[PDB]
Amino acid sequence: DTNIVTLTRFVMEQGRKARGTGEMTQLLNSLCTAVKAISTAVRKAGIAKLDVLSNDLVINVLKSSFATCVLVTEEDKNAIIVEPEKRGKYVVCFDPLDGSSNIDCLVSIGTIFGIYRKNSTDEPSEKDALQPGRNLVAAGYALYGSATMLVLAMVNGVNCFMLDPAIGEFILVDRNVKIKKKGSIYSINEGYAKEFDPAITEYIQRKKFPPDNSAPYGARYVGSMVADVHRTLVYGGIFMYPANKKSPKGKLRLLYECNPMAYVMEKAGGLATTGKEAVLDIVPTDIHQRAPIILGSPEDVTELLEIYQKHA
Amino acid sequence: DTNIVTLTRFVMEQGRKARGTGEMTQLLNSLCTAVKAISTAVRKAGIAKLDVLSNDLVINVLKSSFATCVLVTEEDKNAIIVEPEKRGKYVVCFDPLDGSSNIDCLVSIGTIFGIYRKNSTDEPSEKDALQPGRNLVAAGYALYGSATMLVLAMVNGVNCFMLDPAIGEFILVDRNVKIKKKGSIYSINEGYAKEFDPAITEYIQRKKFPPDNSAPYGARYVGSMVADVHRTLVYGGIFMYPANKKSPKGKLRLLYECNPMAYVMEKAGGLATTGKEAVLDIVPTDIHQRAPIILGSPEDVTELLEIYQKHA
Amino acid sequence: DTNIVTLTRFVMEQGRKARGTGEMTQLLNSLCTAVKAISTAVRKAGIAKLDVLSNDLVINVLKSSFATCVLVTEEDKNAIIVEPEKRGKYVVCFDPLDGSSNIDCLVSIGTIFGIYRKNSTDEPSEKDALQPGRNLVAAGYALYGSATMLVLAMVNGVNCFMLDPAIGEFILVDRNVKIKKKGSIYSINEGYAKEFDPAITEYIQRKKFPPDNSAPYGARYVGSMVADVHRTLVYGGIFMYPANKKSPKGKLRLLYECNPMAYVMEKAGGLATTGKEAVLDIVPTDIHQRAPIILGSPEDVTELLEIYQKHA
Amino acid sequence: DTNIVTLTRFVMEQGRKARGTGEMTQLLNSLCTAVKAISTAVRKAGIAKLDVLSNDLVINVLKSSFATCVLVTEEDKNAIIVEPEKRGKYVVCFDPLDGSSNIDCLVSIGTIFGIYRKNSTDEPSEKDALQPGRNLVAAGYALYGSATMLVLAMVNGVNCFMLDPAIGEFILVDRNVKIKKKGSIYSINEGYAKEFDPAITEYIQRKKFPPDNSAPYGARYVGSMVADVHRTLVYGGIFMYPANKKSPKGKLRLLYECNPMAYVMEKAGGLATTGKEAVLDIVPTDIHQRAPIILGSPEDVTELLEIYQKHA
Ligand SMILES: [Tl+]
Ligand SMILES: [Tl+]
Ligand SMILES: [Tl+]
Ligand SMILES: [Tl+]
Ligand SMILES: [Tl+]
Ligand SMILES: [Tl+]
Ligand SMILES: [Tl+]
Ligand SMILES: [Tl+]
Ligand SMILES: [Tl+]
Ligand SMILES: [Tl+]
Ligand SMILES: [Tl+]
Ligand SMILES: [Tl+]
Repeated sequence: DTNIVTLTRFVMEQGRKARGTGEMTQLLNSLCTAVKAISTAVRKAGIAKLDVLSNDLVINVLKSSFATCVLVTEEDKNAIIVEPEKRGKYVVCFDPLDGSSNIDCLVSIGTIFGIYRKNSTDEPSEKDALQPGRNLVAAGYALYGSATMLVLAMVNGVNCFMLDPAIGEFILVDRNVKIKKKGSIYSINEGYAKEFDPAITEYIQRKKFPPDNSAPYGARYVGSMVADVHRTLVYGGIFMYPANKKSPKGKLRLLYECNPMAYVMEKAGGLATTGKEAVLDIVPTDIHQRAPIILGSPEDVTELLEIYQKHA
Repeated sequence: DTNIVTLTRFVMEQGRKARGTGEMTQLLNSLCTAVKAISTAVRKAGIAKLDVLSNDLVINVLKSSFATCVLVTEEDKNAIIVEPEKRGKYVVCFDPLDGSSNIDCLVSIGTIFGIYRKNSTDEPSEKDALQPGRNLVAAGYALYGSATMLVLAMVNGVNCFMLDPAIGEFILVDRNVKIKKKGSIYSINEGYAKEFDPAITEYIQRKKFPPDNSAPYGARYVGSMVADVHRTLVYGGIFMYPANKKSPKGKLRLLYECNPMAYVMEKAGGLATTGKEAVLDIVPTDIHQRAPIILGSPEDVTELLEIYQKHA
Repeated sequence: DTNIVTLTRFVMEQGRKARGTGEMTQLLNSLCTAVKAISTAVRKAGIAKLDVLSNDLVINVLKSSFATCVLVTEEDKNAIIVEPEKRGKYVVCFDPLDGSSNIDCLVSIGTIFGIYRKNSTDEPSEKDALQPGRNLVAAGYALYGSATMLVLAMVNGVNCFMLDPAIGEFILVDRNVKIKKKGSIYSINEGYAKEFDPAITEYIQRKKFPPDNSAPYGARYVGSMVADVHRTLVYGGIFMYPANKKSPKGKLRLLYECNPMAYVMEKAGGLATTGKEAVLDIVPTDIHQRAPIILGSPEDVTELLEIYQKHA
Repeated sequence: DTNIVTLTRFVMEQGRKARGTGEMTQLLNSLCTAVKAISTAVRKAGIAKLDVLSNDLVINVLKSSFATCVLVTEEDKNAIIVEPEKRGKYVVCFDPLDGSSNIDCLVSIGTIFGIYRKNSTDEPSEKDALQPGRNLVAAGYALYGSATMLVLAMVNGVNCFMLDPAIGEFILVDRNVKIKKKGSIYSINEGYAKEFDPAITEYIQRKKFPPDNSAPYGARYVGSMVADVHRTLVYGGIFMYPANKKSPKGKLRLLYECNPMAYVMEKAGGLATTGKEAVLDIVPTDIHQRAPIILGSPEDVTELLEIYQKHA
């Protein structure tokens, strides 16, 4: 096909008619090189830590885009303040290999990422990173499934891209994605049944045993955030990782997990909340600050927020 | 790798020990070709039903193997009788592509197959396929996730090969696989909560709220039989697709879904029962009949089985 | 490897420390997408005109870099003046599939390219393209051989890049390349023996039968410009496609053949001449204007220029 | 493609007609695996001798085939005798990787092999390999250029398969190949001009300056035997590596270079003579002996042969 839409071309038709210098583009391009290598390594996984190496990889490519100043990793303490010579205006937040554990069982996992723009006239510090999701310029993730699909959500909406392994380019496959309004799938680890706050518990029973005599929601849960979000994004559904006492303020770190997802979600007509407040407005204080997250189709997030409101 | 132990080097080398004709090797070598092609089809089945390409593909590779004579496919009303010029001693039942609907959400999908030996002297027929799972000589499945995997269970063991895309060969990685006795995961579509029979519903409870003040089991359910079974085999645990009111005879078909996995399971030291009898011991009356299926790490399936006749 | 040098990263460390906006980079990146697709299509050539499609491809990607204004193809009459919305400052000259004929015999072929910068304050026209090689900002070519290697020569020197088919990135493999000073290979189509100008003819006899009793030069000639230049670039050697009467002013078009090569050559310490004047200083008058070209190791070009001088 | 005719589907299907044991198929299937791996090794043998990985690889695949017993490799002083546990009825001579030095310049390289049947009853030995080329039962070569090709010539024809990297299978593309009677290309290292014998040197002349006021032949010489032979087979013409003073016995070794190509040539209706006798009719005395080789479209080789005894 003589007219292929590589994501490079596509972001160049978002971040160029907008006159913004297309810095974004080189940052994104670089993320692709890293995402691609992670996919190859993972496909041949069992024939050749992976996340450390994928961390190193992401960082290196990132720096070299000459479009970053601060970087936060799940795998790193201090947010990496990019050296001066290669600086640029963006703050990138990431989980390079989400699900490192799950490779062994061959379950789809991914590289999540959040991006910010430094809102200051100074020298970078991890404070430049402590902005809330409402200030994300773009967030996305790449899933290493039966295909390697990159989902990128910028201010206009969400577009899925898939890796054509032959030409090695993320090709555009879905434009301006919008989630289903209501779903039929609730995804959550019911092993934690006992420790669930009552709001959640009433909800699970409402999905399993619908009072208003419909059919019970189908339970799903790959147990990989990337996978469950994506099934949620396309097929609709509600995904919940509320807090219990074991992980008292939840398990998913805000910064580069709850937030990038929640942004992708909201741009696609999907709510994302902690249970009290939306995940995109919490003022982030520690780069590794955790937060509960409930995302998915609006009419379900809402069917649960009512319930949460009806309990305090 | 220099002395690359291909699936074929492996199957041919063990085949030599039966002082045989070479058809197992031909069969499997040909099946492999359907698998690579399906894997490739799936890795880009979003850049622009599938079941059928996958299906026609399998029938084709298998006819030409000169090793088949009766083929039972999920997709065909009747069995397929291999033309004489090309008939051989084996009978293959297979689901060519499992969970096809699940490919939109990027769920790890697969091809499951079971191979029988035509023991009788008359014209090949369905009856030959109407053998108990116990009788199989070879089984496994090919998984299509982050990597393409082929687990093959024969008289001597269950083994795992992963396709190396660089060379288009299936290479041996896990040898003589054995499942953990007891483990921490139950896998079941909890959406059918109101449908389940008491035995199950008590067991679910026992795992979430464990009576011995222990750690509860985790919940998993990818919703693609192959991903869940492969998880159950590698990490240990239990998977269940019990009969319920929407499906009193089970959902997962016997000949091509239940019996192969069942066989692979028992060969690794797990069990697979319908709660009332071994899956492999069922004598199929119809080539398309279903079965309840509870497979996994022994002690757990057992814990269940007791609950069955603790309720009998 | 966590620190991969993709050509994107490499040109970004040439066209960024130089403050030039890295427009160049997106142009180059785009050429890579096209180059990559051509390689895939060609590898699977005999299992699926190719140059028309590769022409269309190059053009499309090119336009979309938002870095071009004029484009000249071997396969096109009127140099394509890029539409305004996607304009930029560069003029790109190219032969998308050099050797279209040779695919059938499985001989390495390539995509050559020359780049200019519009030296005017107006509306683009093919005049913007009629600059001589001395005004090329960068020239290169990609070879579709047993590997797909891109050779890129900018003002600093030449760097070879090779396609790592797994991650799909041109990885850097040779920095600041310099040709051998003297060679031992003369490459030319001696079928044309008869029509050769005497300067050339004395030279062939001097290579075959060395008067100063050394050993005869090895004759080579893949009969694909890309291939012969590249063998010339690395192993040294002299490549000659002088004019005869059949192709009286030679066969290779200046614009996107003789010139990009000659530039690559000169930046690597290799002369390139028509026989009278250097190929990089001829004022180009017709985009399809032809020119003789002799390139390669300095001490040989020179061993031949003497001879040419000694004949007029 | 659905009914993909693999090299194996092909070799197995013709093998059935000899009412055989299945070793040709095993042999070739195993050889294929060495080829893919070498192709892959070459496609990235610049991102960081080779002969040896390639070599060890071939010996390995072939021992394990359970089809060999004597193996004659370019690289080993002595023949390799397959251990009894693994011996079978075939003898394979092969150059594992040809023109290794030519990989730096990206020259299309290849693996050439010839297979014999051990007819005698004693312990396998060199003598078995000391058979005339006429006696071969199977031959061909695998080319590694823009695409990886496997030409296989057996009793019934010469056929061409191209490796489809997407599936890791060699697929049949050209069927029952036949060379053109006469054609327009001579191929020879003209660097040895002062070394050649009169017969050749007159013939060269006759083609450059054709006496019948005709179109001269074109000159080609990639300098990698496989590329030139494959060209000669597909497009017609002549290739020559005549004996000269630097090499009076020819350069190209007989058993593994000359005889296979020779066989492939004659099977397509070309000829291959040393100028004094058919290449295939030579009875090798040493497994490493060389031969003069002139192969190609009949009429031309003939035109030469006459010149031989027009000079006798
Ligand atoms: Tl992680
Ligand atoms: Tl994480
Ligand atoms: Tl997490
Ligand atoms: Tl299916
Ligand atoms: Tl199924
Ligand atoms: Tl099923
Ligand atoms: Tl061309
Ligand atoms: Tl050209
Ligand atoms: Tl040309
Ligand atoms: Tl060699
Ligand atoms: Tl050789
Ligand atoms: Tl040779």
